[PDB]
Amino acid sequence: VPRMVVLHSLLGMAVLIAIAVLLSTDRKAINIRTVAGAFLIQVALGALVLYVPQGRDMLGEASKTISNVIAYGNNGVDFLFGGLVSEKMFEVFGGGGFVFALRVLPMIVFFSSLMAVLYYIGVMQLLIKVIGGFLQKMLGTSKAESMSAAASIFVGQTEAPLVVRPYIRRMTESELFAVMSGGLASVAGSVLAGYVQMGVPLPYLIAASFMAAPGGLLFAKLLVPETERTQNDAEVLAENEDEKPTNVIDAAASGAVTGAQIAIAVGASLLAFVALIAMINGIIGGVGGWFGHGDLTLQAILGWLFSPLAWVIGVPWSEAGIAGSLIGQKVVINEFVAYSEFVKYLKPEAAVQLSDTTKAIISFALCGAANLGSIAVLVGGLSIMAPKRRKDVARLGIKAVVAGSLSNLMSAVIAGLFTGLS
Amino acid sequence: PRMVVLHSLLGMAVLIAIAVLLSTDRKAINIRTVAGAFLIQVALGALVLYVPQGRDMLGEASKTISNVIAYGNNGVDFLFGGLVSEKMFEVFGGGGFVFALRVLPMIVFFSSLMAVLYYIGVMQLLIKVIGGFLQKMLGTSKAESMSAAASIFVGQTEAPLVVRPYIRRMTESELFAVMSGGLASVAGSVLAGYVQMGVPLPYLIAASFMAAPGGLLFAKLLVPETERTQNDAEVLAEEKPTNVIDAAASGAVTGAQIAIAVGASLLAFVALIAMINGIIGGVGGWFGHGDLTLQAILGWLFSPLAWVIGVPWSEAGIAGSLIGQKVVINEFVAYSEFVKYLKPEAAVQLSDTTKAIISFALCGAANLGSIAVLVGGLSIMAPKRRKDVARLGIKAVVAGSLSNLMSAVIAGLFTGLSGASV
Amino acid sequence: MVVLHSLLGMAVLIAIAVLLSTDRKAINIRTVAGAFLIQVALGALVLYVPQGRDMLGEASKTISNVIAYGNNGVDFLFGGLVSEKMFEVFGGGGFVFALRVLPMIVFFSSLMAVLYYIGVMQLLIKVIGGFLQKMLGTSKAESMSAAASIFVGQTEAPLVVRPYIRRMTESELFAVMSGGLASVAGSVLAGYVQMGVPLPYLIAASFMAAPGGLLFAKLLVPETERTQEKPTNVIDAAASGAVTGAQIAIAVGASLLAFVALIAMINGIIGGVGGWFGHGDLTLQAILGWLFSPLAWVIGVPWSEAGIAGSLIGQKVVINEFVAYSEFVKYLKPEAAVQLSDTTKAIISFALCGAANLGSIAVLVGGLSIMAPKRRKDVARLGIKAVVAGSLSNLMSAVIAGLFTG
Repeated sequence: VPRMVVLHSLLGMAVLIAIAVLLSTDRKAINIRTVAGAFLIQVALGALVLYVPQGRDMLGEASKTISNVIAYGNNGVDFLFGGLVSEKMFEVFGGGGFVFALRVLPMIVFFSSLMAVLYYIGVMQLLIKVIGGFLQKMLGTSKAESMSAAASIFVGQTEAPLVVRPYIRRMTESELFAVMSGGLASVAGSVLAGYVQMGVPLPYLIAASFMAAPGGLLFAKLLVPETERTQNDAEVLAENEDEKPTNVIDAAASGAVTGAQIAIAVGASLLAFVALIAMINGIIGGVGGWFGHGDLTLQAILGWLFSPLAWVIGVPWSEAGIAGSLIGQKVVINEFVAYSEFVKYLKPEAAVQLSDTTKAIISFALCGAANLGSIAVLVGGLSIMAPKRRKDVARLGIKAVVAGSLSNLMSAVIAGLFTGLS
Repeated sequence: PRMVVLHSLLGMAVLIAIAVLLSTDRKAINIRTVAGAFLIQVALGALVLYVPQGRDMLGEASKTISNVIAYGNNGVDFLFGGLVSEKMFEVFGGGGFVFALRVLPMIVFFSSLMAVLYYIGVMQLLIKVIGGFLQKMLGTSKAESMSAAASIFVGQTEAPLVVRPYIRRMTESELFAVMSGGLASVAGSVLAGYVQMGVPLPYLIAASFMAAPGGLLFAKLLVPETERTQNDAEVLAEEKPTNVIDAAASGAVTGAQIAIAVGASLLAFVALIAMINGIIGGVGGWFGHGDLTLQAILGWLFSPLAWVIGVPWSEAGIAGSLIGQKVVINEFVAYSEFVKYLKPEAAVQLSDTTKAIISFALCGAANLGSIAVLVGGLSIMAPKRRKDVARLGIKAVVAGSLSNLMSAVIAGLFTGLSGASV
Repeated sequence: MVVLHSLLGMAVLIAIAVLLSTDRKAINIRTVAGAFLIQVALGALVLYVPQGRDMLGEASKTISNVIAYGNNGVDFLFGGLVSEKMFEVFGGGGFVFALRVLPMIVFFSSLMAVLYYIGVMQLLIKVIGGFLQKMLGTSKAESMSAAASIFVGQTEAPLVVRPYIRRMTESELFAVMSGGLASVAGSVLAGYVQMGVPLPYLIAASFMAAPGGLLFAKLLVPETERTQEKPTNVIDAAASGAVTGAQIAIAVGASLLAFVALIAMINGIIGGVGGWFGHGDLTLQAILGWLFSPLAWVIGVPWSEAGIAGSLIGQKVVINEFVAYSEFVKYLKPEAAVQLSDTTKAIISFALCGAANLGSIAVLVGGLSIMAPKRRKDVARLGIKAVVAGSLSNLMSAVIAGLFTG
């Protein structure tokens, strides 16, 4: 079994990289040290947090630490919404007692105000500089895209990294794509906690975030390798007067209001997406009713379509029909809807129970902002810092989603590998 | 009977006469447009109220929309969960119907749905057909013609898109027609919100298509066309929708700030009216009438206007309140106190011909608080016309109100013959 | 001879502010004097004089009845989720902050968008805030805002003088807010009455929050160096006011949910470091409350019951007065058997009154941020100062409490 698992996984890793090479603008310019490093660093962390006992003790400890934060986050939620989030909801409404708009969306606000404190203190600047510095010293990427890849971990496509603000205007084609892919390879800390309250495995989300930094650079440099010259740090003297908050109280409140609009936007989009798909299911169910079928849903159609891809990652074909739908929904719609239907299988009451090695894969394969919807979020926000580069960002929109998705898929193979071995 | 049939001609002549008396100029009112708009508005009336075929294709349309509305609830059930379940009625009884979670979330869904239909090109297709149909009958400019067809299933002062490149330089009559057509017609998004409240759906559908010729009926009757129509879009035209997924998300967030705004307007007005009645009820204590409320005042005040449009004087005392509350305060408060009479256990019960007239009259976003709604949303494009829009603000509210009253007269005429509603 | 225990206690609190001050040389002697006069004045009028307890008490009821019309709309918006069944299904849980308090902000923003339009509020700043301008050097409003805060909550007080907050001076800003954080709405006061706290006690601090709110505000700065799209229709004004009020709530609540959790997080820090050693259960509610125990004596219960009366005040400052009064009423019960004098229960009744905790800062920041966007920075810097100045006022009332129940 293990000799076949490491073979089924290595083959899975081979296919994913092969796709990037085929879609590469210049396969000859592919710096091996940078792409072999990005692939090695990514798979190295998998052996760190999912295999070796020393790291799993740390990953578990890290989960317990962050779980406290969330437990502290609810102390403000219990104050606000009162008993609408109590255990009395599961006695009265039972399963319906779990209000998604009150258990998940408010957590988006708190974490946004939490990191805003960490950014003001300088905690993030400490972690970004280290992780960012480590990448360029092991790969060969510029200072900008390296710091961006480290900043993309804690913050997805939501907030601008700002650590590359004086760089973005004049980055190379490959450098610009690395930033875009990084934001689509990872998720924000705010939406990360949102998945946790839904039922998504916390230790898996922690590993998935840090895997998105080298994985986000892997398929970024594969699709578009570096050809031009990286901008010098002494010649890029063009820093405009940046406005900053006053104290930690101002920062803590600024992050809350900023995360408030996010929570409202998420809940509004989800109210539409869940409803719109249900409407299409009525149309497909109607059209499918003429010949065949006519129970046919968009859930099932995306299943057979992404079934081959799901099998490549490590999910058995028998269960690829389910994993295919979830990965599909993530890319063509969003990761929130995909996660909403993934937690349905995690329930012990659920009829269809999957294997632990499969649930691990899907958890990593879904963790990512790589969808058709996050394109405009990038282009819309990235154009502010670079108004004369908006044409380049818009073109690499779909290309970055692929690089962002493949990053999640690559991290998912690593999951199915080491969790299949241990 | 014959008396009732005759009475409809009275109400029609009155509403037209008022517009002529308040017209900017009687001279060379274009007869072929005024009589043309009135002919179409009463043609569509008999086409969906008198002929079986119209009512057989309207009922099917009612089920079509209601299913889409039902589809929207699937997203609502996902968002709020058991707070909108049936257990609410087994617990909170009649209070189980949470207006903030039953009606307001529907506004979001339709705003996103139309944003999708506007992204596909379906909406622009129907506008060109209807607008093109108008410009042949009344021969008004292509700019305001499409702006009239757009104002039908579009609200929240998203006029622009047909008019956006034409607003910069148009006559005072074209600008007024847009304002009239905007207030005469309800928002295509909030129309579904009324359905969840208990408002008769088929009446809302008909009133929407009557508010387009009726919106132009009192538009070219108040201030006629006297300058030449310059129809050629300016070069200034420079883009948010990237994908259909983004278009859906962008529309949902757009609709989200609408529900909050509308929801706040209801918590405001209803509370203030009660406070006003707290004063008037106290002031009336000296005069020997502590039961005198703001509702009863507007009822006896607009009672003649109700009697003119086709409502029996016996029930006009109630209809006067609802029609008045729409114009004076807003259409939402009026409908909230209208569905109370639709209850089968109500002590008093209005006639079938009364329910129709009220529903058509109340079906309009033409209120005194909707002036700045137009002004603020129309000035952003052309700030040079801001003083022009606000000048004809109240005059447009009259045109918007007269249009809904006209559709109410046509209602009572063809709903006086059969056409009963549950 | 009780007077010296209070004459010492009123000087010590006034000392605290003279220590924590910006410009001592700027301090207007007349205004700081005039306020403490009214504070000690209004008290004896509702504590001793049984006539003022009825007047000022019915004023709070009548004005709260004006606002009570706001609830006619909350019940239309959320139906039964704010009915009585909530206390029958969730009980204590059932009352909900986000549906019973935050929506009331929309009413105020809509009501005082009409009043300014109809000049009714333009007059009350002229009369009431101009009467107390020739009484003392004010903003011609700021006193008016303090007066308003008496009958309204902390989330419904800055909305009163919001068109003035734009070009408001550094003083009047801290004046309005620190006097705004000290205020408690009246409905909360009624719940406290139901719990055990004497309505005659509560009514005193209700009117002591305005002069006390000015007493310590003007102690930091006066208005240093001598200085101090519109609605089309009234329907439009109400509407425009309503919607602006909504985003106030969204931003206020977003900050509250954040900070209450952040405070809660802070403890989970303090706890681990404490969990490392013997001490740590060591909630910040007590760490400050232990710093308050010395101060507790300076007012009140000389020994052998102060240390417990101080960690009650520490709770008010960190979390809220609801929890502070939740345990205080456990002392008022007959069976408590750690008996406190009628005057020792008078002190903790006033000290714990007011609702100017740490988490309350977030409300200030949010509400301004909608009302005066370029001012949120000038409020976060003077936020923790506002808890200090406010809570010093609540104590100033408790020294007048014991001094006039003895």
